[PDB]
Amino acid sequence: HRIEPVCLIIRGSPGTGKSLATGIIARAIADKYHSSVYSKQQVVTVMDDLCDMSLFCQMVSTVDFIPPMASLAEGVSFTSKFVIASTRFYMDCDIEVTDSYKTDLLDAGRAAKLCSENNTANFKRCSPLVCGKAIQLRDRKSKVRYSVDTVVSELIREYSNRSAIGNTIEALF
Amino acid sequence: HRIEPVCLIIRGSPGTGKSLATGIIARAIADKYHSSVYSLPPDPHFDGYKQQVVTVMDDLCGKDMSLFCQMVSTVDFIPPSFTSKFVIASTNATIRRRFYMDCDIEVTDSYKTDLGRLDAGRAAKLCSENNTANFKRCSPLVCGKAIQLRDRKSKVRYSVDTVVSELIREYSNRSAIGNTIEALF
Amino acid sequence: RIEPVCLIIRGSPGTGKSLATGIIARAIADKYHSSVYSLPPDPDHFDGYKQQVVTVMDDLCKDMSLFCQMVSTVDFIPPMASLAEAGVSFTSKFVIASTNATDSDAIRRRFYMDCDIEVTDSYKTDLGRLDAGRAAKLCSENNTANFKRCSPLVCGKAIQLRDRKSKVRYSVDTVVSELIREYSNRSAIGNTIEALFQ
Amino acid sequence: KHRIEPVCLIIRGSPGTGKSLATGIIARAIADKYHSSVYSLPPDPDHFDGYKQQVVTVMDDLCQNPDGKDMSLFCQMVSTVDFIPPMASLAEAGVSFTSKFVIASTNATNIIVPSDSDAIRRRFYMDCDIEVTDSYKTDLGRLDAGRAAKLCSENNTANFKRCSPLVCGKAIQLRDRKSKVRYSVDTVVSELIREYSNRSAIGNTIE
Amino acid sequence: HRIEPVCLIIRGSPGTGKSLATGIIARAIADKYHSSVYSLPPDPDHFDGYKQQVVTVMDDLCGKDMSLFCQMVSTVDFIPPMASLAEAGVSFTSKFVIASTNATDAIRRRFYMDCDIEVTDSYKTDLGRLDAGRAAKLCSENNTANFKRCSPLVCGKAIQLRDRKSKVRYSVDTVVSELIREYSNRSAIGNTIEALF
Amino acid sequence: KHRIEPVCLIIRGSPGTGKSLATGIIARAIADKYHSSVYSLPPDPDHFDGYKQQVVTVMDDLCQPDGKDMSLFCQMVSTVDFIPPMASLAGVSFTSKFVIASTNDAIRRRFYMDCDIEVTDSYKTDLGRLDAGRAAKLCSENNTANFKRCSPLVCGKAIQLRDRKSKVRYSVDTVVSELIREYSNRSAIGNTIEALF
Ligand SMILES: [Zn+2]
Ligand SMILES: [Zn+2]
Ligand SMILES: [Zn+2]
Ligand SMILES: [Zn+2]
Ligand SMILES: [Zn+2]
Ligand SMILES: [Zn+2]
Repeated sequence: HRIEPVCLIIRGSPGTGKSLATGIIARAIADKYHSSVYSKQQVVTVMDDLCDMSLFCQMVSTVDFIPPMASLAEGVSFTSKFVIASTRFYMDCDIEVTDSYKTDLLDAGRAAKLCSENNTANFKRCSPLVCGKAIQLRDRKSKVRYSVDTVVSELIREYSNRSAIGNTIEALF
Repeated sequence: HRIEPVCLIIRGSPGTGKSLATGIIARAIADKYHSSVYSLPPDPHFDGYKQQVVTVMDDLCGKDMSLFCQMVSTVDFIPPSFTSKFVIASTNATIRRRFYMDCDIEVTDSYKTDLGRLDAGRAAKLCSENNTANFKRCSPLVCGKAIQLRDRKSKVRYSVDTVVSELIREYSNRSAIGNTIEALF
Repeated sequence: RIEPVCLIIRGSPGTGKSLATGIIARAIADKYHSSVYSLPPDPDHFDGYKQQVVTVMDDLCKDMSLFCQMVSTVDFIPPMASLAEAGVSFTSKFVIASTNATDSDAIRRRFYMDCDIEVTDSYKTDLGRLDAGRAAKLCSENNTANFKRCSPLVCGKAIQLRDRKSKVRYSVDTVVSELIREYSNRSAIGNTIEALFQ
Repeated sequence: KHRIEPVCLIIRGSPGTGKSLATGIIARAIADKYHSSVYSLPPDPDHFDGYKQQVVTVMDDLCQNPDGKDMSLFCQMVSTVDFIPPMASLAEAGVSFTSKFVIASTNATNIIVPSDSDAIRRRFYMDCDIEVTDSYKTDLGRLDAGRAAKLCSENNTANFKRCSPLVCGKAIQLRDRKSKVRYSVDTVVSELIREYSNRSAIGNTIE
Repeated sequence: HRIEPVCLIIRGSPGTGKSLATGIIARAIADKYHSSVYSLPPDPDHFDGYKQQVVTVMDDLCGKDMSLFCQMVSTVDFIPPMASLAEAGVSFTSKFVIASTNATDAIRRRFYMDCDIEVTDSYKTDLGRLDAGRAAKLCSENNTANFKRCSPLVCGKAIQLRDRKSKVRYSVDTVVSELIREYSNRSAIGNTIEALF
Repeated sequence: KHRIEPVCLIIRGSPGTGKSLATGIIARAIADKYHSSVYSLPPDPDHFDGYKQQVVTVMDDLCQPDGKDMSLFCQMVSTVDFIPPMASLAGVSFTSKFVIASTNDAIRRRFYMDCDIEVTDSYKTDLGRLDAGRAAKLCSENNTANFKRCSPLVCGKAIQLRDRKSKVRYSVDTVVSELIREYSNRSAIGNTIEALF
């Protein structure tokens, strides 16, 4: 059977543009792993607007899982290393828009620009959406804040330790 | 309905290593496809059948093969459904449209016993080198040193590894286009 | 017998020319409640041929000596590999074949329809070939005469054929209508003649 | 009354991968270095008619499938022991086999070693798979001989008067199964020549 | 050395056309290469007149003939006997050898094709012979690959040729097309090799 | 030892009249018929590198001046053998069956046709030159003799070629049909003599 997939769910109110986070997050994870995002044995699968829970609980597990397809059968057991959800959770995070980057009533127009400096970890270029300047993440069963860049740093680190240990443990048996 | 699974039947005498061959063959094919291997009993119900990519039919001996003509069929099956892509079987010393390959297993004199059977103890002990496609290390069973499969039609002798690679290619052949075709019907 | 109606589909590798013959044979076999016999490349025997309505000859290039025999009104008794199924006559109503990029008249006649496969630019991958994976995606809508569910392969979105003589454009669905129609009209002629003499 | 074992190359490959071109060219070049010629053994050989002690004998399609007559012939040619091969006509009967090199080819996966396996594989000095590169690949995944034959503009070889993609590696390579090292026609010639120059230096330093 | 020439043999009883087939086959082939035919006499002794013609013919091959035949169809230089000191010296470099012989080890290996010749029933004379006059009479339609006018001798209506290993049938026209194909192969191969050295 | 003179076509136009679209497509259609390809000479050329005896060779911008192009041209279009320059020391006699050239005594006798290009005013920009973006939209119908699919370039809708010597207008597809007819006629000539005898 399989390593449990590391998974990040993003809780927030509409207009926070959470899909802008799970998108930026998944892409940046599928690149490191030279892959794409699924929304064919992809690395990351994005599950946006999660109310679904029987289908989730069957992805994020250690069992072997075969998901339904429209086409009959067709080599496809679910193997995605990461699951990013927006609404088993390695991380469980609240979305927070800095008041500065809020519209009259999130202001993506302003929140998406290129800061002069590029001090990122996982992005070829920097922005307020990844520098933490415009948007932050807080685990709720741990009181740590993240930027888009540092949450993707965490999730790659955690998958790596889980794989090393989880792989040599299964060898024991 | 389905693409008829590729099937190999390994014919051999006793002491020839039939179920070492079939064992290893189906298990390497599984490992490629992130699946496992259902061991059908000799004189076979289908308890434990959990849509494994491969199922091994040992000591084919008729009760047995009226069930085989259903497993290796293009139509569907609900065994006392069956979606395994591969069937590896083995029979006595001495329908066939279903056998994609039909191999006589054969032991090299070097790994023969004094009583003229395979020397599995030694044959099982690993070789240092790996000129192999489907295994992370080989033994004289995978490499043709101890165990070889001679196609009955071709009359040619192959190693287990190369006959593996051929069962995977002949299914990738069926699989490419034929999958979306039925998806349409 | 009634000369089977033949479609040859000419296309370079990658334009998806055996998706076409595959779907076309399968769709004509269903309409006629049969199946499809696929005749292997460089055929020596016809071993699974139990009188399916459609036989497919992919990658036809010993090929045209055969091809000449199947697509005619003369009696063909193909060679079998097992005696247990020998002696039967070749009676498929349709022969769908595909071949390479581009006596000679001896064949040209056999083709009721001689088509080129085209790949729409929208479904053309980087390397100038069919976008195989995208084109299988079912369509929301099914405006087809012959299929239970539509797809860019069936209706005209990914691939289309074009008769070389007539220049008509066709989709997999429309070409199916065109082959069936022709057989209906051949069967209709031949029937009324054998109705006057049985 | 015996001799230095000929340095032997076997080339394994699917048909239509340049296998017989490669044997052709390696033989001819090696033959050029030693100012001799190529004797080509026929398939399923019965008799060596035409074998005039050429430095290289080529043995294409070793072990076509019939009955193993080929591996017994090959074990006699590639040995230290004297060998007087049969001939159809009496006009050239009695000549000893004295090729310094023997180049053979066969299919990709067939096992030609019958029985006494470990001693046979020793005779092969190099036991190579033939691979076409993917630019020179063509539909059906086989070699496009026409293009692979256009003369290269450069000649970096060690052994050829002129160079084409069959010679320098651009179109066809060989990989030594045991060493996993990739070679072109040009560099496996140099290896074969170095190994023979090696065996002659020994024999004569010991005698 | 030289490319072994591709060789065809036409086994047939007398008056089954066997000698017309070799002449027609050899002439057409020689025409395609812009050359002529050198025809060995029966019970050949010498090669007088041989000027390295693309094709040489050998009829009633019955061993003087054999030992002789076996050196023509080879890789190894064969300078054949002359009866005129002025001619002698020439090596044998013909690209094809066409031969015929009587009704019924290592030789069989040198025949690139080996054929029984067949007179079709229609054209059999009153007693199991070729009706040469009528078979020579020309055809109105011309579907041959290698003659500018057609005739039963060439398209397969009069005489046919049956290969004894492949059991395949040929007309004079088609066997001329196999042979030209089979030299083109060898030609092409040994060509790129020679170009390189 | 000498060659059927290739048939030539020159397309005299101001630049921006799809002069280049015209020669490009014309050359490809002809080469696709003869199962070959097209060798494009750079304008004001010096070497023929890449020449492999493509059936069609193209000669963009003829007389751009100083006689460079024209001595090259008179040699390509002739009966006398021709060995063009190579800049890579790379058998390359010039043997192309057609020469399509575009520009801006014994010379004007080698032209088979000698044509002005002409946009039709339905497809003229406000600034005077071919609206390429519209002219390359595929036509739905295909009445052409030499194409898989039709375009106002192929077709005569957007681009036309008028012979100066005779006053016949042409489309890409019908000039293609005339040029082929001419070439096959010149190779008929050997076959038509042989017919009368
Ligand atoms: Zn920033
Ligand atoms: Zn091994
Ligand atoms: Zn559709
Ligand atoms: Zn090179
Ligand atoms: Zn005739
Ligand atoms: Zn048009």
